[PDB]
Amino acid sequence: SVIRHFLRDDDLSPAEQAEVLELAAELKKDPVSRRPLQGPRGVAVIFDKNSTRTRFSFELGIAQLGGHAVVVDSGSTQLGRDETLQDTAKVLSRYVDAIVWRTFGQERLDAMASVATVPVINALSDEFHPCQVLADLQTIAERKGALRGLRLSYFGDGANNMAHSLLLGGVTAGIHVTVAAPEGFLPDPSVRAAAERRAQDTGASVTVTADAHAAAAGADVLVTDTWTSMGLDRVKPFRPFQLNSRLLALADSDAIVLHCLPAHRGDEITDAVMDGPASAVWDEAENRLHAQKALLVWLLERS
Amino acid sequence: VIRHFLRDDDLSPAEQAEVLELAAELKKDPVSRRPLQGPRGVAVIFDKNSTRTRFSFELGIAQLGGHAVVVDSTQLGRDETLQDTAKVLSRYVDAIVWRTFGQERLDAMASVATVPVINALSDEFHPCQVLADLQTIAERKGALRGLRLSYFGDGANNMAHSLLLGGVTAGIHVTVAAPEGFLPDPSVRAAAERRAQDTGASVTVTADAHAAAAGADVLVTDTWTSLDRVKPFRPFQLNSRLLALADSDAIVLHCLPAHRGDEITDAVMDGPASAVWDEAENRLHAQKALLVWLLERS
Amino acid sequence: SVIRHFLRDDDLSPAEQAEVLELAAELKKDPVSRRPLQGPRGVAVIFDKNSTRTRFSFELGIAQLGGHAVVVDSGSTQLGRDETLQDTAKVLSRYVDAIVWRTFGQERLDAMASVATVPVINALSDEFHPCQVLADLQTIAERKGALRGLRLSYFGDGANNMAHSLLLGGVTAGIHVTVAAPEGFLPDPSVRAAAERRAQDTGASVTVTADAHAAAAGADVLVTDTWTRVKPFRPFQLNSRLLALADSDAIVLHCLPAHRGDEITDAVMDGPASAVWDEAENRLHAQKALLVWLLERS
Repeated sequence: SVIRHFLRDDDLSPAEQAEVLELAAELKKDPVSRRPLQGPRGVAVIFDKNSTRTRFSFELGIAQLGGHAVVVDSGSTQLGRDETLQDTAKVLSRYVDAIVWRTFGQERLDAMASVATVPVINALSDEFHPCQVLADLQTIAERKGALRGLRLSYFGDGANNMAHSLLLGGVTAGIHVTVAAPEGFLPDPSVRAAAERRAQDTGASVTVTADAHAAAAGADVLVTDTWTSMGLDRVKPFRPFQLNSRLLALADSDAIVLHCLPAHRGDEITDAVMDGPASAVWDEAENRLHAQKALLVWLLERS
Repeated sequence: VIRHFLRDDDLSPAEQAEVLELAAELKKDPVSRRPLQGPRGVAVIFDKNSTRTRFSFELGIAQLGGHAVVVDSTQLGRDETLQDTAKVLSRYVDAIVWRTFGQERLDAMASVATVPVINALSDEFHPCQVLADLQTIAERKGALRGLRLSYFGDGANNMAHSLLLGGVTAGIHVTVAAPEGFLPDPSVRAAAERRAQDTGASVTVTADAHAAAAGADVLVTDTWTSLDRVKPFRPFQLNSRLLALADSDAIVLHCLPAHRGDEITDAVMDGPASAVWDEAENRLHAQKALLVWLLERS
Repeated sequence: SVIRHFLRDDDLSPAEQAEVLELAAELKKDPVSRRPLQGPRGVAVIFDKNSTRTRFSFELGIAQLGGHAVVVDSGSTQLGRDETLQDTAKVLSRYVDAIVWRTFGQERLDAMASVATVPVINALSDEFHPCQVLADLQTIAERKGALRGLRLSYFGDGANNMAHSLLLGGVTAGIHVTVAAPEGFLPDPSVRAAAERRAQDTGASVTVTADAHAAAAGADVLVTDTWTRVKPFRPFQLNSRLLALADSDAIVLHCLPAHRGDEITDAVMDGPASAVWDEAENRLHAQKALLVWLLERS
């Protein structure tokens, strides 16, 4: 068997993504029914930059698969510093059955996956956040049923990891994806091109616009994210793209709202939207647990 | 209907007795209760690290079948509202154990979270330590009601407050001996006096260490702080002279860490009256009992 | 029972070391067949300086014995600062069944072992790396069989923890150990004397030389380690020319991380003589065997 990895959303085909999302629903119903890591077998969970919420979901999910997560956070040097990435992959492959890694550049994830003899999962990177989008898709399916043909609009910084993963993971699910963002913060054209190509296979589509009202019109799902990872109002370009009540009122009447969290209330999203009946952000956060477990189960049995 | 444990008197006298009975049962049979089998998660969050709090809660949770997710010292409230954090945590874990500074943050967390919240240690109270202390006293002396306990040193800190509230809840006559600038918060002292009326207990605050030692069944101290700035406390040192004024079978407690030569001497801490190591062990058993009890009422 | 510790390689007798290494092979074959820590019981894994590869091997090994590792990284209050190491050891002994510690000076390990009522294990220290050498010996045995009478040569910094442990652990196994190192980086004289005395009981021997080529001739095993002060060590590089002077079926060991191009070349590291990846894996099995063995004697 070829060792399978999950570094970006389109690493799964449409049929494979459906398998993972079905497993995510099964594991939400029966969270300790799959024990591929019984022993326990180990899974490495490595953070080049800390993300506490990413750690809750993986550390508990791995335990519920019977395994033991070995968590390495930023306070432990950095992978690649005092020995080669390739040497690190070879040793980790002797201790664990999968490697979950939060890092920056995609080329590091690619290099890890090409040498490691166990599955590598992108927990969060500069370019993609594919585990979050699996959780988003599970949440949408819970609220609306079939994903094919839904219209999803993302608002704010369209150049970030969530914009890229909503494009790739969304069109893989057959969802018509719109990114609404100011012209200096648009999807990477290579990512957009890959999303357009995948969308041809699923009947989906890709739209990029700087007109937030047009992007909201008739949408089934509205998504946003913090505008920056960290005087001058540097986020001024994004404020017209705030997910507020006026924007939500332009979408379909049964539309839902997603936000990967943490939220900066009053910036990219308002209290009224976050706390209103369209919000699915709390189920979405919970589904990180289930969708990541499903991904691990699926990768381990193909690898 | 979700119960929390933020300060000692959050348990009634009857409820405290239930938790302490469970603590003795779990010490005998440490893996006999598995309410967190799965594993289910419990959050263990430190705004400031504590090694003994980490060992006792992390292993206790594991022995209940659970998995502790331990978060060390971005601080809660900085990247998102405490209320948003409380909602996300409630989807991931069955209880939240939190070491933080101000009591108002614990109150805020408990008012929003839909799972039990436990104060692992705060500026104002250390109620899990006092559960361990009460378990230790009971196994050395039997019935708690009517015992005389004196605490010495900094009478304004979390241990003084919790020994007052938790002690009188158990029916113990509690004395705090401290210099006048370091006495119990009057609101806490009043709450302990009111609770003592239900249990036959009493509250005494004094600056006379020798009077407080006389007739005591249990002597307790704690580090004085967390130029001799601690000079005010040195007359309140728990030493052999002070111990010799107490009952001949008195025992000595100290929440740890100890600064030997300051609040307690080597001779007392390593001598036959010391119960400090059993007391430390009982952090594990008493906190396990508390979690079992809160989980079944929530 | 006498509580057994493992702070340096000669804390095991020759017969005891053979028992641990036999157990390591058994546990490599059947990794979850021994569950002395079921419950879970706890094991402390404490780092004064982080070592992620020590963390992986111990944390998963403890889990595979059925236990729960409580892992403490650097950046909490360094042990010894807010209470004595002895007090820390006495409290840890009430929470866990063994203490695994990566620290600096040997006197710190001695301090905890002096009062602990559970086994204390040196995970890695300034003076010794005895768990790595157990893994090394397991690796050598599974490729070459009987250890007595083999020839092992270590190259480079002969004053560091690996040189010391290869001396002590090697002669305990009956191996003729050579340290090839430059002046100013030679073994500590008390360690050298202890290894010479232990070699008398096993038929082993100790050689210390600046002649790297002579040290390679006839060797079954060539070992090196990071040099960190680079100029003195260049003649001791483990390169293809040096390896060719050894036995035709010699194997190469290196406690990771390797600095390729410095103490070892890519050709050696990635060639057919390299046993470094099996060596790293065997930290898991050898440490699990050590824990099983210490627990059942303590």
